[PDB]
Amino acid sequence: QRRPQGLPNNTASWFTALTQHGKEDLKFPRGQGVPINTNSSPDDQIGYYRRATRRIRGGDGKMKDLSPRWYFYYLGTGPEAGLPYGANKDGIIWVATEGALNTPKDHIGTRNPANNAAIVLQLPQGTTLPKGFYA
Repeated sequence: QRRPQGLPNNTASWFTALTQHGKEDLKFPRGQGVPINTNSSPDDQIGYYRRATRRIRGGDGKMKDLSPRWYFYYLGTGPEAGLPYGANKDGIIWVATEGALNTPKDHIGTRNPANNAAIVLQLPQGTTLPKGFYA
């Protein structure tokens, strides 16, 4: 009758991931890399990508890494919500559109996948990507 339910996951990226197909980490030149979000202000255009690598058990019973995925989070949100903009950390890269305000984006926050689908991550036409990334 009463089907169990856990605490909600409220911490997902609003956007789909950028999959790393090659050997190069994600990186963006200064001023590039913030995904398109038409429901945001110029003040809002700042955050980080965080690498996540999924592992699966192969046929041999041994663990294999899949292609790394890089997920975008607005500044002050997500798994590294505490970090100030530009805090270097392995697996983190920082991006900001010129004019963004260096303040946490609590008014955007993160996504509950049970309630909202991810937005396809789109970048402005002309954005530079490293080899191994496509958008």
